[PDB]
Amino acid sequence: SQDLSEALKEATKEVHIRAENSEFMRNFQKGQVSREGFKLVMASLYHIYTALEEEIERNKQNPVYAPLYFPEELHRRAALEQDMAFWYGPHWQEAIPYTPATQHYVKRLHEVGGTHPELLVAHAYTRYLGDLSGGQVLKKIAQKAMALPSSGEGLAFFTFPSIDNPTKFKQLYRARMNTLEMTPEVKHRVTEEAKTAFLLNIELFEELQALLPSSFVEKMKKTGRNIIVFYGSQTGTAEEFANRLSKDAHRYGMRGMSADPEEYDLADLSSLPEIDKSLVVFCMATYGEGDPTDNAQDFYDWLQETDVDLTGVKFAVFGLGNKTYEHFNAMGKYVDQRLEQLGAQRIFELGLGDDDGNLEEDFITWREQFWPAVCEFFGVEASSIRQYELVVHEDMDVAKVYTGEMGRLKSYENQKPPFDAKNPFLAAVTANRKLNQGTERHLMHLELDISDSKIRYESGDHVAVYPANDSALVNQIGEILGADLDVIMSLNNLDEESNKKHPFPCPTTYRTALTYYLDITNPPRTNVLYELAQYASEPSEQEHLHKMASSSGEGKELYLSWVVEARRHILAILQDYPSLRPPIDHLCELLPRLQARYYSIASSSKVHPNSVHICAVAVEYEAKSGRVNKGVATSWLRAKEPARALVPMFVRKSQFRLPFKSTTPVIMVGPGTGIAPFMGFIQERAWLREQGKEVGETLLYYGCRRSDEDYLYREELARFHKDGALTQLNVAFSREQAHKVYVQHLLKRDREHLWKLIHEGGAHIYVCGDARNMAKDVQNTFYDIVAEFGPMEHTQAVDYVKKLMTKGRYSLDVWS
Ligand SMILES: Cc1cc2nc3c(=O)[nH]c(=O)nc-3n(C[C@H](O)[C@H](O)[C@H](O)COP(=O)(O)OP(=O)(O)OC[C@H]3O[C@@H](n4cnc5c(N)ncnc54)[C@H](O)[C@@H]3O)c2cc1C
Ligand code: HEM
Ligand SMILES: Cc1cc2nc3c(=O)[nH]c(=O)nc-3n(C[C@H](O)[C@H](O)[C@H](O)COP(=O)(O)O)c2cc1C
Repeated sequence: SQDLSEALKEATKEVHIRAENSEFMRNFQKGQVSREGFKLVMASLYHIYTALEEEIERNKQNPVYAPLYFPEELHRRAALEQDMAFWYGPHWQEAIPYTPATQHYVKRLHEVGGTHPELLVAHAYTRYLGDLSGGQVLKKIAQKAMALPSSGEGLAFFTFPSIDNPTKFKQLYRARMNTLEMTPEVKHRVTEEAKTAFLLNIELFEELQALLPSSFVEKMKKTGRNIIVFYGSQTGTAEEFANRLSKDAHRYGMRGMSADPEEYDLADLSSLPEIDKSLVVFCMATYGEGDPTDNAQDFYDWLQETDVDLTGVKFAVFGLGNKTYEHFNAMGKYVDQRLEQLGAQRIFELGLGDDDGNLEEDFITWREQFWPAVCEFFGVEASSIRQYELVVHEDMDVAKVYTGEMGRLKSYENQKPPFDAKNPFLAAVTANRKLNQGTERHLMHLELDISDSKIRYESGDHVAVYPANDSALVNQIGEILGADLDVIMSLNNLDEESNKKHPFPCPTTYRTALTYYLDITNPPRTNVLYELAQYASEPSEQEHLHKMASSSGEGKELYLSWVVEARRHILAILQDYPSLRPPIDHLCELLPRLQARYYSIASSSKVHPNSVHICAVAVEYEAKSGRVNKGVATSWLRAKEPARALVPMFVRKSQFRLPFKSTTPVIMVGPGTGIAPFMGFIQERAWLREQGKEVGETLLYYGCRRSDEDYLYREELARFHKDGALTQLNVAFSREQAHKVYVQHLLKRDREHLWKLIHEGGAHIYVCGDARNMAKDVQNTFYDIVAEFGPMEHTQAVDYVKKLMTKGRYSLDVWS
């Protein structure tokens, strides 16, 4: 094609199929990889990436490669050195081999980097994009094939800690490649060089291959079990979840085991009701086009054409899936509905794990709410189960106690670089002023001083902040609970084979854990209610806490209506249920951890290198329980005054980026707080105009209610517009007349100019904000613009916009 990304993909179409169909790669996909061949390919990759990044640094400022210089995100030589130290011992330097094909690849890399840098892209692509695609799965295979530690040792080459979203980063990289200005003959040479790189990898793989040459029901009956957890897994994730679920069966009064439905025939499940209250749980991963895992095939087919009655069987299903597949969790949903229709009764709602989001936390949530449901559906053991042991340190020096820090002891005081999620930097609150002009809601512009923190950031990157719950809430909880909050204590995990030895940094006081470590504002989960049920003296409240710990009957309805809809925090529950008198150590054991909150950076580092600007709306509402609830992070930051008030924060890289060429036009859409990152963009753009660089058009599409209410940055945006930095300033006011006006209408208004920019000027579209379904609205608006002004059918216009998305030109930064 015309654009470099599409042209390279079309050129490598065939050699990619040939590469992934190489004998070694096919054996890798099936999981049949050996440690020796893996060491061989890893050493070869060490040599190859060393040569490649050597030439990259040699040409990191040559215009034929400069847009592709992402050392902090893509480079692999350090991770490959770590993996060589792992796989080849401490003296890996002299032990790793250097195969002839590896030498040929390195020689071609050096030839390119030395006398033909315009072709270097073709190699980088061939490697780096490839590492961001299949590489995410291969690791999950190796972790099981070679059995490596879960810490990722030996697989650091497959880990990109600075790439939060690999798909969006591949979009950005495609955009940077399309930035490369080149003659068509140079483009053809580049495609041929990408073919050459693929062929080098293919023959490397070829050479490396040349250097290699009973009834389960009656068994539970004969072993005394009542819980069995079948798993349908291919890369071990469902195995992990099923084994972790079986381990906790012995820790609730029952006992359970895992099971592979590839060695049993599940027709035996017909004779399962003959066990004194038993449960059958499935952890089913889905693959292909909604097809089951291989081991579950015999299961799946058996589910198809059968109707053997299994009345009395109690079951529960959890599905491992991924939202980006248009067959989401087909296997889990199928097993769930088929088991229901066959005559079994369900105990807990089917879980739908999302690999696109967070599968581990999803499974943790599902299990946390799952166990109390089974408990209160089968009866009770007086809730006689614990997880942490309390140890009170009545005499202890203060330099040994955690006072609120997140990483190492006293890390908040001896602040030493680097700073990240585990060691946040305590930024100084420079400014904290009100952006909102009215009185409906509070919107604030904070400035964090990170002067000597050595922290870098770009416009569009995010800043996360560790807040602290309101101290009045902590004091009230301590009073009503009748417990001393200044008691230095610790909670030690008695499950030895777990690195997680504490529910939060210990030793520390109950007050510190309630202020900085525990979320005491979000609605309580089912598990904490079922565990507090044993501390309710009145039966009219103990039975209420018991019923609110199940998925069936009036229980789930009452839980959703009284705790979820009303949004009652733990203090409100202790108030409305005066019988609850639990110990504070158990409450600390049960309460979830206080999470950090992210915000879009509202400043360009090119004009504010030692400060990070945040634009945030304060969360504060009247809950249906009468009580007024305050957002943790927003109120916490609002309380920060320049009279030194520190904020523990860190910076997470995002793929939201301005175009590399200053001449490229931008179309930013951000109603409300979604203006935050663009406030940075414009600044940088303005700065680029001050440096004498030719800057293209810059269009902003902001949206608010009334011009006198919540017009954010009105004066700054006006100054930007009159200085010429901001080309157009189109604001939609949703409450300034009869019919409301949104930014989609303003886009539809400027359809002709927008199309001319997109088609003739190669513009970049940006969308940001927490506005409801705003994404699809702007998306359909651009669909219609492209369909009309580019003589296109609707289908080809939607494909045009999705292509823009692929080329890294239609970017999103939405939240909720
Ligand atoms: C990448 C990313 C970027 C972000 N950028 C920004 C930004 O630039 N500016 C900004 O302000 N926020 C931004 N956010 C959101 C931010 O992280 C927080 O979610 C938000 O600021 C609230 O934080 P909080 O701790 O004060 O509220 P929390 O203590 O976390 O409570 C929030 C909960 O309160 C509930 N709630 C809120 N209002 C009501 C209501 N009327 N009635 C009933 N329930 C209600 C909701 O269920 C909500 O989930 C971003 C989030 C992400 C993931
Ligand atoms: C295990 C074998 C392999 C598998 C399963 C595999 C799988 C994939 C998949 C699924 C994609 C699409 C990702 C996307 O565009 O969203 C992809 C693209 C790609 N793969 Fe492969 N791949 C394999 C081998 C290789 C090898 C050996 C290389 C080169 C060293 C490579 C280079 C690429 C590149 C560069 C892309 C990006 C193409 C583009 O979008 O322009 N792949 N691969
Ligand atoms: C080839 C392949 C196909 C997949 N297809 C789907 C799918 O169709 N629907 C879905 O929800 N998830 C799909 N996934 C996501 C997996 O279900 C998800 O990664 C799951 O956690 C894997 O479980 P396991 O590692 O235990 O085998 C697919 C994954 C792969 C590698």
